[PDB]
Amino acid sequence: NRQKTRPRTKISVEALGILQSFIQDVGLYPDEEAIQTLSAQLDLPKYTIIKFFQNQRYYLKHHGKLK
Repeated sequence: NRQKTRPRTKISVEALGILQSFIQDVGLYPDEEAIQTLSAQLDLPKYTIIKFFQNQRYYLKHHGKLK
């Protein structure tokens, strides 16, 4: 008797905030140790990190405008 909310999916809010900052600080080129640490810290799988950075890597390439 209640359907007005759905569980969070595709990286949590806390994970996105830290992940986004990682790119602004470090960049779009993580390492094996970076994923192992981030995956354990953010509590997210390994593939989730590769897809995240990999996807964003095209965002800057394709789209030619920031902000």
